Order: sequence, then C-alpha cells, then structure tokens
Amino acid sequence: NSPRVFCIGTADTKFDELRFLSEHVRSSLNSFSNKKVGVTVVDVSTSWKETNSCADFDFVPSKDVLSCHTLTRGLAIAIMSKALETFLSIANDEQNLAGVIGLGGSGGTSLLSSAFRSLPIGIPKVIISTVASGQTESYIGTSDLVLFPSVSKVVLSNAGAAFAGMVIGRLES
Amino acid sequence: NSPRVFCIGTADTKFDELRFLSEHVRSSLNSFSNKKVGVTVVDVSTSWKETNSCADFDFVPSKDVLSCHTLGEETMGTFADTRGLAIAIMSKALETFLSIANDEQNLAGVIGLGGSGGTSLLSSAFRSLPIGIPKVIISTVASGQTESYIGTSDLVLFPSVVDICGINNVSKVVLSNAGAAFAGMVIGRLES
Repeated sequence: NSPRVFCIGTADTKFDELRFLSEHVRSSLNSFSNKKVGVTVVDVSTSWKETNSCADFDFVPSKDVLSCHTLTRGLAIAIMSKALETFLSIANDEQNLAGVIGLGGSGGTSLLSSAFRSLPIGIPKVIISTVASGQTESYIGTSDLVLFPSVSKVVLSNAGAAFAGMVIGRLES
Repeated sequence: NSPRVFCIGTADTKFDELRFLSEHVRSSLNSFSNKKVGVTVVDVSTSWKETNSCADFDFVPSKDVLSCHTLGEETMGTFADTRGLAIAIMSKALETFLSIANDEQNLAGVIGLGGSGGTSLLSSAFRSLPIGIPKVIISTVASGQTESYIGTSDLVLFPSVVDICGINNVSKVVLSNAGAAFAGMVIGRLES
C-alpha cells in the first residue's frame, strides 16, 4: 500500500472496459512519474456480477463498499452512492487518495457524481460518462468534476492518461 | 517541426490565466516526457487591447490567426453587434489555423480558456478536429447545458469552479489540474 487511486465501475461498465482503463491508468502513472501510486479497482454495481476481482489489481467488490454504510432517483443507487461517498471520504480522511476515476451511463454517472463531488476541490476526479454532452448541472454541481464524453480504447486512453497526468503532477509538485 | 501544442484564449482579459496554465502545461509536458513537444500560446481576442507576447512562450497574435483565413459565410451571420461578428470570424479563423497545424501534423493537442463567449469560439473550432487529438476547454459553462459545445466530439470541458477570474487559490488548482491533465494526454498519445 501507498497513496491510492481508484478506478471504479458501475452497472453499465463491462469487465474489459474497466480492465483496460485501470491498466492504462497504472501504466501511465508509472510512465509519467519520475519514480509509487497504487491502483485500487472498485466495483459499485447495484446488480450482481460474476466477478469479484480485476486482473492483478487490488480490488474491492460491491459487497464491501456497501458494507460501510448506515441507513432520490432510485433506491438502489441512493444506497450505493451513499456507501461510496462514505467509503472514499475515509480513504481521503486517511490522506491516502490521489484521485478517483469511474465510468458509467446516465445511471452510473449519477451514482459516481455525488459520491465524487463530495471530495475536496483539486482532487483529481473523473468520470467517463455517456451523459457528458447534455445537461450536466445536476452532476458537476458547483465543483471540479470532469466528465469525459463517450466506450472505445482511444477515449479510454485519453481519459486514463488525463487522470494519470493530474495525479502525478499533483503529487510531484 | 516537432510536435506542438496550442494554449488558446482571449488574452485581452485572460492573459494571467493563459500564462499560468501554459507555464503548467509546459513543465508537465517536460516532467512527464521520457525523451520534445513545444507549447505555443495563441491569442484570439478581438478587442482594442492588443497583446504582442506572452512571457517566453512561442506566441501567435490574433492577427496571425486572422491572416491565414479567407472570409466566408460567417460574415453574413446574424449578430447582435460587431463584437459578435468579430468573435465569429475569429472562431472560423481558429478552425482554419488549427486545421492547418493538423494538416502539417504539428498538432499534438489543444487546450483553451473561456467564459460563455470564449467557450463558443473555441468549441466550434476544437470540434472540427478529429477524435483522439486531445482537446480541452477550461470553461465556466461545463456545469450546465453542454450539448451545444461538445456536440458529438471528444472535447472535454473542465469546470472553472472559480475563487474568481484571474488567478487565486481554487481557480489555480483547477488550472494546474487541467494543465497536467492535458500534458498527460499529449505525452501519452505520443509515447503510446
């Protein structure tokens, strides 16, 4: 362990999408840096998925995010969104969060958005979303949340690379 | 010419923000490289407030942008006033300039600043570029209705958050981030 970065998937995101992104983030982190940042891959899908792991990455399945939470645009999302928010409010409270990146459609975006913009301005926070070109006010609110429009390796690549950029340059100042 | 990157804005009012961000794009591009990409600041202002250089950056004045463009349909557009006609002609002249840079495959990326007016100017031209070339816009409008600006492209809007215009505490951290985000996209694409 070390300072962490999170690649996050929602229901929407297919395994191979998340793998490519995490792989590209890590690589790029290593490549941009001047010599280290870990890549924790987290699943926050509201529906079950036949996979509680992501290649060789430190993982945290949807059951675990959820676990750390106590009890309106869906109940499922309302629940998980909250559980995510608390989850990385902790890892940021440990001063061990260099940024977060996730992908989702309209549902997944609205899940990640709120959980993300609850993080201090300046903390790299990225969402590769299919609702980027449209009304974003409700997602970005009044914060520095970046929405990359849509997934495709070329766009996964630039998003991934853009995130590595913000992180590294923020940590190497 | 080596790969090249344009940091674009209306320097007549955003000079400090442009310099600052380019300062950051440049050092990040350096830092993150393993090898050499130039940073060119370019002015698209249409006001009397004329600007001739930006620190020690390669610089192209708004009249240089203008001079590579032949007038077209833009001239006969609507327009509440002549400022808006200047903005439209400039926007199209940017489109040509960028397009020329990309035909001469100098073009490794574009980034820009702007409010409502800048963002329309940069949008229109940034999206004429093929998908994949890094194109970012630090805009006070990213939080709102973006369909207009991004259309169907890969253009990314960075929200301006705003501790205000100019440079201070929290606009700085988004400018840095935007800068480094852009740098990583450019290097990553070139060293991939």
